[PDB]
Amino acid sequence: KDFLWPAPNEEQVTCLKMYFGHSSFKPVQWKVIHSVLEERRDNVAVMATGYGKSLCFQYPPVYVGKIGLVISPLISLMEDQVLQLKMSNIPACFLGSSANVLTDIKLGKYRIVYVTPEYCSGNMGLLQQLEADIGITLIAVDEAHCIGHDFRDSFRKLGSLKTALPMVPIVALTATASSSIREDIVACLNLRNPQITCTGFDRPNLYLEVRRKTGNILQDLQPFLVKTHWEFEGPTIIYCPSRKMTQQVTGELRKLNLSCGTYHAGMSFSTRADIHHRFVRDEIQCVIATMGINKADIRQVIHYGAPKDMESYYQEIGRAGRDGLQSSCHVLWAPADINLNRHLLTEIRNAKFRLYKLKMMAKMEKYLHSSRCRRQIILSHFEDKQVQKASLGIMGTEKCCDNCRSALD
Ligand SMILES: Nc1ncnc2c1ncn2[C@@H]1O[C@H](COP(=O)(O)OP(=O)(O)OP(O)(O)=S)[C@@H](O)[C@H]1O
Ligand SMILES: [Zn+2]
Repeated sequence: KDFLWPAPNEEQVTCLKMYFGHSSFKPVQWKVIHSVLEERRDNVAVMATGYGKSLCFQYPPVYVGKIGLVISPLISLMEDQVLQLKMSNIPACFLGSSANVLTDIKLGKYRIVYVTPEYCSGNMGLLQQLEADIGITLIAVDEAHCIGHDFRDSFRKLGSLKTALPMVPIVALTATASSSIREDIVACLNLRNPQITCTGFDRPNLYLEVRRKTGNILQDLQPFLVKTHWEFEGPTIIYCPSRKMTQQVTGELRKLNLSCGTYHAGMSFSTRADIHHRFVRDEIQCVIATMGINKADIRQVIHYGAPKDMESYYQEIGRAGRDGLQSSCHVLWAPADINLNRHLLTEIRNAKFRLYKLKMMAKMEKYLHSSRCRRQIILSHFEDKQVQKASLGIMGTEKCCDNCRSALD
């Protein structure tokens, strides 16, 4: 149910507004936050993209004014989150093998402390000292940050956190309902009677289509344009596989006077914040991207070129129709696309990582070539086997996907 129990009190709701700008907690967020704060319980939160997984670990230490330890091997992503938190008046730091920051962590100056798994393995005694002196509200581990080609490959070394900090709850975030992966998480992290919550993975308001490329950027994108200078039907994100393609597509759209912005990891935090703000305010109609985009009313997502893998594809299309209204997500691809080029995978000498990447690429290729319901493929991929009635209602209809629509011809 979407009934929050117990109800967030006045101190909790005003804190949420002051530090995060939100007026209410979402149901799965609240289940996790409450369990961490009141029950001090480990949690495995299976959360679909765009739900609000980050609040699960950022809010509790901010509310009690203690430390949330966020463990990830993605150093540049953590450095960027420090800056997002800074803009909300939440002090955060990255702690690594950091003389001026460790002294300040011991003084209570930081709410969120980002560390790599490598750092944790060598400094358990230091983390025990922080828990004894200040208190650690929670430890957060995101399974998705293992994109090192496995949760075990990325976080194997964390099988000592729970033994060093037995009373500190761990919140493990995952973007898949796979029982095998949940078992891998519980076992690797030594979770004690964890609370398991899941959001479900369908987004019924997204029409899914896959179409082959025609041999020219403007020729491929022309069908998405409506007359006025021509423009898209609504706010649109175009995902490209490389910074070069992002600039090529941007250059072509600008020949048609489309209002565009680019969004990639080569840009600074401040330049990305400006594009995001302008897209949110509808001062630009299209963002061409290669670090998410949160906007309520994205009406169209286009992957210009085959996506990398099902997980990133799903996260990317998930930015669409966050308001619940009808949106469309189209993949324009060709077998020669760089994300299906087996050469760089075939170059890997190691047998294990060459097999993992080849398996991911094969799953993506099978989805692109499929004549089956695209929605069912996605739901099955994320092992969301208990399909919701809403999903059964959308599937098979003209608004589900291109294959469902052509079966109705
Ligand atoms: N309680 C809330 N109410 C309204 N918005 C929220 C709430 N919690 C989080 N959000 C927003 O939801 C968006 C998604 O949250 P994130 O924790 O960044 O999840 P994410 O799956 O990494 O998002 P994407 O998919 O990468 S855009 C962010 O803009 C949050 O600010
Ligand atoms: Zn379908």
